[PDB]
Amino acid sequence: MMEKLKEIEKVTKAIKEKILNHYGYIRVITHHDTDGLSSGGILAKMLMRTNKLFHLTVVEHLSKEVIEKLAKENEVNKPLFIFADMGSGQIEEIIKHNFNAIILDHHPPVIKDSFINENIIQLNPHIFGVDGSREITASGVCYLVAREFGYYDLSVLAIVGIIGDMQYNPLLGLNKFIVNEAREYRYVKIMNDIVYNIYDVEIYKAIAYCTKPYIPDLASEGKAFKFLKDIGIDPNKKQLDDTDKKKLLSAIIFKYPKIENLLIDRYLIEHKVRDAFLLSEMLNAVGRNGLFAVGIGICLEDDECIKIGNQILWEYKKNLINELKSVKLKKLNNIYYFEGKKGMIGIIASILVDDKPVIGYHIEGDIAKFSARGNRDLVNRGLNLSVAMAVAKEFGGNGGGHDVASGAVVSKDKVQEFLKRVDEIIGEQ
Ligand SMILES: [Mn+2]
Ligand SMILES: [Mn+2]
Repeated sequence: MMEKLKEIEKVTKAIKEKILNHYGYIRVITHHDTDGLSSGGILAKMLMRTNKLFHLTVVEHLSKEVIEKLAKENEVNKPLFIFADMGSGQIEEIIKHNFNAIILDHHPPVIKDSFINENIIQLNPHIFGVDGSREITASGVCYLVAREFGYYDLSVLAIVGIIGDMQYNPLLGLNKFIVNEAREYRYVKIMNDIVYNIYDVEIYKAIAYCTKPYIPDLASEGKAFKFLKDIGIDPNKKQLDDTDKKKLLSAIIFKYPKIENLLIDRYLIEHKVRDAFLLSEMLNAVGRNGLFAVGIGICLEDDECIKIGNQILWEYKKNLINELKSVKLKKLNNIYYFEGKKGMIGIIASILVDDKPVIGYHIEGDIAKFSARGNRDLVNRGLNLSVAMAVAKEFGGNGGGHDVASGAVVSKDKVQEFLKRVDEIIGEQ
């Protein structure tokens, strides 16, 4: 059990008092990812209810350049700064420039102290042994502050961040605590359901652009429409009922045998976007596109911001199916590999995993960047991609971490030799 929360609650009561007693400008810096926008929304709602006007800025990276610019505004009547999914790692520069500052972070800390001089407070649950890799997100840290004011309804946005940062399989620690609070206070219903019911669009559209999972023989409106018609589902239906689910699963198992991946615990939230999965996806797509303020408007439930969000999400999903259909996969005994576009190799690699591991790579300058990916059924059968990718050391290179995700870097001239060798090291099956 978590007496770690009692230790958390000491810092939250202080953050509350620091906000309640601050009568000047308040300045909120947050990130463009789902965890950042969610954090933005929770913070926005918390501060409006506490009668604080504030200026919200969304930032890609919190670099030295950006701290300096933020700092040039700290001479002119110094605002309280609230850093969201960031600040713990750049704290030395924040202390230097003498910001009146609150850091709400879950990235690994540089200073394992909550109270850093008068007028800096860092809430980073690593300091209490939580783990921002698996048990808490920024949305969640921001929610832990919101609770001190009695704003349990902001838990809905906390859950969006949990899904954003991929900390919902499995749901551990504080994240588990937050979801249970949201359920206790009636702001989320959790129910097992087929993945296609997340999108509240026509089922054939839900199936065609779905990448969780990506079933390639169904990845176009035509094929998905044919497939649904041939087994008696109204393809323009927006929710599959229990009878439809059976007909769908019964038939799809021939094209996609791992039925269990089509069934998901759905978070149904008290938010105009009724599905936390859908909201997470929407927020990520407006963030990818630099529509940060629209992002904040989706969190605040603006009808037009949501219409924009829906349009951008479905554009994003079409482009992603187009990029997947264009990958030239190459078989190699134990492994598929592909050459791909800078920034895309990892996300593509994880979507293309069925039976065997998948290594994507980009050739930039003198160097080849690999991203190797697998699944739980692959680690259970003996797979660790960390040891596989480490074989880069044999080619003058370096090789990455984790049993499913891992990367590597090798000279462009040694690609075919490296992949050959990573393939052999998957004798561990
Ligand atoms: Mn994050
Ligand atoms: Mn982030």
